[PDB]
Amino acid sequence: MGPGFDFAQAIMKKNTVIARTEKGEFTMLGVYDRVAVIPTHASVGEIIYINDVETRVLDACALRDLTDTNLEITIVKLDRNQKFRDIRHFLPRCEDDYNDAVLSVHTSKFPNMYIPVGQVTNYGFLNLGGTPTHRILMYNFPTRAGQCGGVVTTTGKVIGIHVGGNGAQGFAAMLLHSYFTD
Repeated sequence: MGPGFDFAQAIMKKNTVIARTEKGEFTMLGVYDRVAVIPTHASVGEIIYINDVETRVLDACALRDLTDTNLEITIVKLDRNQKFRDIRHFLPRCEDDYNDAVLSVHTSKFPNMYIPVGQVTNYGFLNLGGTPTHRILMYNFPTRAGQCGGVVTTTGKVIGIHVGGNGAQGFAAMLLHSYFTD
């Protein structure tokens, strides 16, 4: 409808695939080459389905901060025959708060979904499903089962991926430029 949705749509059309593990269907953000991100609770194994195609996982790393606390981001390298558009220049370099964000989801359950979530808070620590978690972003929308892996954007920035909610608020894990240096 406006420039926030325009940016969100541009990311969804070129930089997302549907990922299926034994824990369900997730929106998966492609970042560069054959490297993508998914919530760690997707439990990525040796094989994953990408747009319903059986795909070997060449590598998977569950990120933790230097305090050895969960970040709830898994970086996956896929044995795919095609590269993602490199979007690393849209990643923030530092932890921050944001205005006027969009959460975008693309699954079988929720195709072409865009939610204006509004103000995003650098929340920091969250007990997520019983797991101490750092670098959490918070927004005041009643997010639901099905939205995990959803992409959080502002105009010109890809800031996080949806990892949970409590019925009133939704929670995202921050994406930082430093996670994807090659």
